[PDB]
Amino acid sequence: SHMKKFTCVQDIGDLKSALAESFEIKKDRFKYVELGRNKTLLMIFFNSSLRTRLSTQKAALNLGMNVIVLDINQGAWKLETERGVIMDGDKPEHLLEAIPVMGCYCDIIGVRSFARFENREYDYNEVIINQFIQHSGRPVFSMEAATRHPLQSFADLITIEEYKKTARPKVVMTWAPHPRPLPQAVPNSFAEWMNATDYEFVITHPEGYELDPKFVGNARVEYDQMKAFEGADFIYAKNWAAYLGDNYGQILSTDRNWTVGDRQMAVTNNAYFMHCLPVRRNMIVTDDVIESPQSIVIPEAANREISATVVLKRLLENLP
Amino acid sequence: RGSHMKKFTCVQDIGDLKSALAESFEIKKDRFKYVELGRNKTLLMIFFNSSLRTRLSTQKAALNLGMNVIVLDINQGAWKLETERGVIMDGDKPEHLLEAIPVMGCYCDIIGVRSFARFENREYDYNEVIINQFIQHSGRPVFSMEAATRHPLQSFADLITIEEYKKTARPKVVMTWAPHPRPLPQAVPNSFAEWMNATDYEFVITHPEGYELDPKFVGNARVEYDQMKAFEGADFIYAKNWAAYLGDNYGQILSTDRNWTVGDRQMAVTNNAYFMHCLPVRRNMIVTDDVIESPQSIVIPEAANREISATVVLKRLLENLP
Amino acid sequence: RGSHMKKFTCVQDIGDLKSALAESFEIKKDRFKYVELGRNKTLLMIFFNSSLRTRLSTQKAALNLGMNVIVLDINQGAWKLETERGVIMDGDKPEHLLEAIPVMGCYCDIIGVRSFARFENREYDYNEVIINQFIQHSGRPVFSMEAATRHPLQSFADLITIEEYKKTARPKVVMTWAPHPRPLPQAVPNSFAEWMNATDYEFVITHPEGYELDPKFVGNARVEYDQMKAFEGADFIYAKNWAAYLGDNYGQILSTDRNWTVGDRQMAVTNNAYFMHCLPVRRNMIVTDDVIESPQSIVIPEAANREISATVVLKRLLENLP
Ligand SMILES: CCC[C@H](NC(=O)CCC(=O)O)C(=O)O
Ligand SMILES: CCC[C@H](NC(=O)CCC(=O)O)C(=O)O
Ligand SMILES: CCC[C@H](NC(=O)CCC(=O)O)C(=O)O
Repeated sequence: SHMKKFTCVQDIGDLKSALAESFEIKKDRFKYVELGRNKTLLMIFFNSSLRTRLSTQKAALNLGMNVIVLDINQGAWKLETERGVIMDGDKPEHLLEAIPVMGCYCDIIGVRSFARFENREYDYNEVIINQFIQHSGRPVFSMEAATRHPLQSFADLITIEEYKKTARPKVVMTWAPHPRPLPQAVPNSFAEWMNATDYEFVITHPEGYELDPKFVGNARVEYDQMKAFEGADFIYAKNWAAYLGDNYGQILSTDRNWTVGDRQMAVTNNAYFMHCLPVRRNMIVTDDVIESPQSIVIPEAANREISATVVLKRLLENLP
Repeated sequence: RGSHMKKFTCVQDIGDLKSALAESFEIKKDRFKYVELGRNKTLLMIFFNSSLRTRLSTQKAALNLGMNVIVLDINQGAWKLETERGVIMDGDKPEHLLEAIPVMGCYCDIIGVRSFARFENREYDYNEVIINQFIQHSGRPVFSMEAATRHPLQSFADLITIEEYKKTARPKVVMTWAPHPRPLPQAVPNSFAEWMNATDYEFVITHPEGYELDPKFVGNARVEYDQMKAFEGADFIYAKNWAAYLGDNYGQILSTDRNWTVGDRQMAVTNNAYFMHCLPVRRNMIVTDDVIESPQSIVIPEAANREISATVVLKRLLENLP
Repeated sequence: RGSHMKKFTCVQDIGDLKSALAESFEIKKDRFKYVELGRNKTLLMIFFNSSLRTRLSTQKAALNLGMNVIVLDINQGAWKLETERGVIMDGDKPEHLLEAIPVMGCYCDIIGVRSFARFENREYDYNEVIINQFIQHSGRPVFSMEAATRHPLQSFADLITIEEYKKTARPKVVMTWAPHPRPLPQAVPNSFAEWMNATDYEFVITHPEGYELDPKFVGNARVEYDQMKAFEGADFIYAKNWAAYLGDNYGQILSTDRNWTVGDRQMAVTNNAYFMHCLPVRRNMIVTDDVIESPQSIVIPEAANREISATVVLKRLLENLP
C-alpha cells in the first residue's frame, strides 16, 4: 500500500495479497503499462548480473516506465565509499555526491551491492544500500544487497506457491560446495521469507556454516543433509561463505558430498529442485538433477520478472 | 514461407526475395509505418563479440517497430558462460550456457545473438552449435547477428543495396578476398555467397589458392584464382577477408599478400564497379584509401541498409509471434 | 540563431541567453511539457570517456522530449577506432573513424559526443578535430558532451543555476583553480569562462602562476593570481582543476599546492558565496569536506540543472530537424 522501499520481506506486507498481485500480473503482464508512463527507473550495478539485470528492465517495461541501466566502474567514475578521506588517488568521485546526483535524474532506484566481506559489521549494517535510501531522495529497492535479496526470494515464494502439491510443503534449503566465497544474502533472504510462511522450513549445511540468527529464526537446522532432505517437497540449494566470527567471508569446506545429486533427491518426496542462479553445474548440483523434470530452475527465474513487476508497481503507486 | 518466419539465420528464412525486397524499399521510404506493430514487444540483443553496426542498426530497427530494446553484453555485465556440458564447473565460469539461454528467453519476445566462429573446432562452428542452442532452448524466435558461418542480416542489406544501385538486371558481382592481420571467420563470405547464389546475378568469387570456402556456400558460383581476371567488367566489388577453411588450415592465415588489397589497379579493370564492404574495414589492407573514399564506394549507403534489413526481419518475426 | 540550432558545441549556438534561460525555467516547471516533440526521433550518445552526469542527465533529457535513446560506449562494445588518416591499419584498430562517424550517423537523428582532450597535441585538441569530424561527416546535428576544449552542456547548466540562486542582478562569480593528482582538460574552465564572459556578471578567474588559459576563452575576464583576493566579496565560487595550457607545459601538472584547496579559510572572505563544481570532485583536494557539505554548496542543485540544459538543447535541435 504505502511502499517507500523494498529491501526485506517486511516491505511487501501481507503475503496473501502480494501473491494475489503476482498471479494477476502473470495473467495480464501489461495490465498496468500506463502506470509508469513518464516515470524513470535507474538501475545501478556494482556487480555482475544476468537475471536481475534483464528481468528488472522487462519488469519496468511491463509498467510503461523509462529504464536507465548504469554500470558504475564500467561507464562512470570509481566511487570513494569512506568519508573524510583525502581523495588523492584511485577514486575520482565520492559516493556522497554520486548518490544524490543519480537521484536527480530518476523516480525510482534499484541498486545491487554485494557484500564486500571486508568488514562483517559494514556489510550487515547494509551501509551502502542504506546510504542510497538516505541520500538518493528516491524510493530505493534492492537488486541484492549485502545481507538480503528480496526480489529473488519473493520470486522463490511465488514459484513454490505455484508448484506446491500441499498447503504447507517441506522446503529444505541446502548448502553446496563452491570454489569461491559467496555472500550469504541469498540464503538469509530465503530463510527470512520461508519463515514468514507456514511451510515446514528446514536449513541444512556443514558444521561451521551457521547463518545469522536474526535470519535463521526458528527454522529447524539439520547438520545431516540426507536427513534434512527426507520427504522434502522443495530443495533450494545455494552456497554461502562462512558467517561466524573468525571465519566471516571464508570458505571452510568444499566437500563434494553436499553437491546436490540424485543420491540426495531420492530420499526426498520427489521434491522439486530450485536455485536462484547462477549455478555451477556439478558443484552445487548434478547435471541430471538440474536437467531432470523436477527441476523448476527456469520457471523460478521467470518469476523474477513478476516479483519485480509487483514491487515496481507498488513503488510507483506510492510515488508523489 | 516468408510469412512463417520462425527464425533468421540463413537466406531460406526470408522467403521470396522479390517481396522481401519490396518490403525493404517500402520501409526505406516510410521508416515508422509499422511503429505500432511491436508495441509492448521486447527485443533482447546478446553479444558475445564486439559490434558497432549490428549493435546500432538493430536497436534502431527495433524502435522503428515500436519495440522495447534490451542490449546485453555477456562477459561485460553478466557471468562468463560454460559452453561444454558435463564438465565440473569448479573454475572460471559461474554460469552454464544451458541455464543462461532459457533464462534469457524468459524476459523477451525476440532474441538476437551474435556469436563469432571460435575456430577451436571446425565441426562445432559449422554445425552452429551455439546459435542452434539458442534456437532450441530459448523459447523465442532467434535471429543471427552473425553466427559462426553466416550473417544474413548483413547479406540481406547487401542485396538491398545492390538492388538499389545496380544499373542492369543481372550485374556482375565479384566477391574478393583481401589480406588481413588476424584470422577472420568465413561467415560474411559464406553468407554473401549464399545470398548472391539465390539471385540471378552473375556471381564470381576470387581468392588466393587455399582459401576455398565450404562447398555448401560456394554453390555453383564461378571461382577465379586470378583477382585481375575476376574483376574484369565487374559491376560490384564485395571485398572481405576470411581465414583459411580447408583441412588443416581451419581458422588460419595462409598469407597476407598485399597484391590482393583492393586498389585503383584492380578497380580500373572493372566496369566502373561500385565498391562494397560490410565494415569494419582495415584501410590499406583490405581496400586503398583512394578506392574506399572514391565516389564509387557505397560503403556507407550499404551500412545504412543494415537498418532496413533488420527492420524487415524484426517485422516478419513480430508478425509471426503467438 | 538559437531558433535555428544546427549543433551545440559552444555558447554562440544557444543564442539569446535571456530566452534560453526562459525555456530552462519553463522546463524545470513542466518537465514533460514537450514529451511529444521528439516522438520517433532517435538520439545517439557516444562516449569515448567515462561519465556519470552527462551519461544519466542526457538520457533523462531525451526521455523528457519522448525521444528514443541509444547509448554507445566505443572501446567497450564497438571496435577500436583509427583516428589518423593514411596509416596502414595493420594492428590495434579494426575500424577507422572515417567510416565509423558516417555509419553512426545512419541510425539516429541527433548525435551527442564526448571526447576528452588527449593532451598528445595541443593544436589537435584545440582545433577540436574529432568533435568537428562528427559535425562534418555524421550527417546529423551534433551536440557536445564535453569536447577537448569546451563543455557547453555543463556551462549552460551553470548559467541556469547561478541565475536560479543569485541574490543580485550581476553577482561576482569567481572561478578558482585547485590541486589535483592527475592532469585534467581545460574544457570545463574554458567553457565556464566562455559562458560567464557572455553575461553581465562580474567575472574573475584565479589560478597559480603558469595556469593561464587560452586568451580566446579568458577574454576580458579579470585574472587574479591571489586566490584570497579574488574570493573577496564573491557571490559564487566555481572551483575546477585543469592542467597547464601554455607553451611547453601543455597537458601537464605544474602544481599540487594544497593552499588552493577551497576550504572554509577562503570561503570566509567571500560574500557568503555559494560553492559550485561541475563534478566529479575529489574531496580534500579541490574542496573541503566542510565547504562542499556546507549549506552554501549548491553542487547538487547544479548537477540537477544538467538535465535542464540538455533538455533545452535537445528541444531546440528537435525543433530544427528537417
Ligand atoms: C565533467 C568533468 C570531467 C573531467 N574530470 C575528470 O576527468 C576527473 C577524473 C579524475 O578525478 O581523475 C574534466 O576535468 O574535464
Ligand atoms: C544471485 C546470486 C549472486 C551470488 N552468486 C555469485 O556471485 C556466484 C559467482 C560464481 O559462481 O563465481 C550470491 O551468492 O549472492
Ligand atoms: C562484420 C564483420 C565481423 C568480423 N570482423 C572482424 O572480426 C574484424 C576484426 C579486425 O579487423 O581485427 C568478421 O570478419 O566476421
